[PDB]
Amino acid sequence: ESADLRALAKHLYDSYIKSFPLTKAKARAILTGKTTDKSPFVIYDMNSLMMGEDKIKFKHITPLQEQSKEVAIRIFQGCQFRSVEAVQEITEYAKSIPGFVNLDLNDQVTLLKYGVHEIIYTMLASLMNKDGVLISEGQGFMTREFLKSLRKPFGDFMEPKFEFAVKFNALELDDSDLAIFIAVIILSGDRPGLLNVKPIEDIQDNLLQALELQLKLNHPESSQLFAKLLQKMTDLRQIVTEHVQLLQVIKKTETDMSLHPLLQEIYKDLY
Amino acid sequence: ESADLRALAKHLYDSYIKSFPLTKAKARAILTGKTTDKSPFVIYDMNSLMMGEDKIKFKHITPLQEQSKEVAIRIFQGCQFRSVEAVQEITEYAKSIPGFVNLDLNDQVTLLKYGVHEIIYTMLASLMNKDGVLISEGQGFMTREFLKSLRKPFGDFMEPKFEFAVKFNALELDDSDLAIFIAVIILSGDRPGLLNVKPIEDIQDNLLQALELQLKLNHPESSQLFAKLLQKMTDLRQIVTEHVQLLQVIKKTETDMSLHPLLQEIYKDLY
Ligand SMILES: O=S(=O)(Nc1cc(-c2cccs2)nn1-c1ccc(F)cc1)c1cccc(F)c1
Repeated sequence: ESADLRALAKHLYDSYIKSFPLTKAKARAILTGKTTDKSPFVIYDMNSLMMGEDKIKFKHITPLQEQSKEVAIRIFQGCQFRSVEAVQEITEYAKSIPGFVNLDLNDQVTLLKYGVHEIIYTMLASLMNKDGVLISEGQGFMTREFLKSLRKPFGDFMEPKFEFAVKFNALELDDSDLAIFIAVIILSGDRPGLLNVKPIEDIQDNLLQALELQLKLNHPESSQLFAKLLQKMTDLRQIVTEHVQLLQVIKKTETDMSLHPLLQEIYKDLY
Repeated sequence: ESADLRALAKHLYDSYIKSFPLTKAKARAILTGKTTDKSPFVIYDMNSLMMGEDKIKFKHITPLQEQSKEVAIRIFQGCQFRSVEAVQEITEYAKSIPGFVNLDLNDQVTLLKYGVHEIIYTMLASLMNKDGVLISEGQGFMTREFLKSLRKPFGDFMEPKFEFAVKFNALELDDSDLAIFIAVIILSGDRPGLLNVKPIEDIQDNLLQALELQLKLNHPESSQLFAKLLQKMTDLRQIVTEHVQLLQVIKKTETDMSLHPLLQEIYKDLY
């Protein structure tokens, strides 16, 4: 029935609202110009990053990293820091997808281990336009041009994310669309090392129906939006592997030692 | 509110199950006999020790050298290596404590630096009785009388931990209880060198509330269990200073030792 599916959508949308403070609708308002006053600090070069570093830390010692370092490395350390933060919120949201917490604990951990990245890059798209990305819970805004100009390995780092966001943001999805999408990702029965594949696919199967009904109702004028959205999941799988490859060059060719015990061991045997 | 507090307990218990392979329930299964996979090998003297290592026929050891040193020192190498894994386990668990990864980064490190030893002893109690301790994932069992008999410096290393364990275990706490108690330890605002005390105390306070309710509901006949458990926090703190004092003696009585890089940071200027 339709009402069951719609009830599952409403249910997901409210968890997602509990789990993620900066939503797409809020982020989009900020990126445009809703009630222009609390404007984010715009970082567009090195000087304005240093000037900004002391306006998201000059308050009271809470940045995404301290100093005594090269700027291209510090930006990258701040991003790994935020990712660990975002893994916690994704885990919290997962627990509220019906059926998830009744899976075998190891399969829970595996699902999260490979889902988290695709979700991070999906949701990061809500903070981006073609020119930059909202940072620090929407406090800052770092321009795509500035990220591009960092040195050889750090420059080409966030570009692929921006290439994705633009094509994905053109689907015009909202938070209620994304909440299901995100849940269809977590319950991917094709992750390596999964013990019980059948029950996961039973869940995804019921989320797919929910997604499909959601898109058909919320976006009737968009022929085959469901299909296009499932195809975007190849693009995500792609950006993850390509990010994974770039990440396995950073720890390989660099001088900075300071990586999070969580990601560095969760990146282990990962595509 | 009592629902969030129960939600926090199940949350922490799951992260506990996920981070620590040898739980209290399992350890007490191996100690009890209520298991289905051979009783552990008892080590009580030099010959049973010899054999317990020489038990390499269908039973393995963890990646490093073999009999490289003296007996007393080879146990010392054994525990050291296990510490490093405990630390990694504890770190993994820490990142899942609501509000921990949002903390200033230096603060995070400080909390882990001082909290780890306390958690290592609390959880080492789970594998103890008055007679000895499970070693190497509970495949082995080394007697307290054995550990007492070692050469001067080394024979006083685990005796303090034993005395604590017998009283702690009398509290009859379970894994669901330990999970919140451990979180309370890590989020301590009196660790030297912290930069944002208040946000740490706020979390502890909420964890304190959680633990109280967990104890009331899980041990309703146990009068003042909460107080009795917080009191054990001073016993633990004494174990650590004691342990760190024994390290000093090892610098004077031993030749080349030198600790694992990770452990050496955690001990650095530690009281
Ligand atoms: O915290 S410990 O008590 N540490 C410890 C005990 C011992 C020895 C016992 C008997 C002879 S030596 N050594 N260590 C130890 C741990 C870490 C270090 F960096 C140095 C010593 C311990 C004991 C058993 C298992 C553990 F995981 C930790």
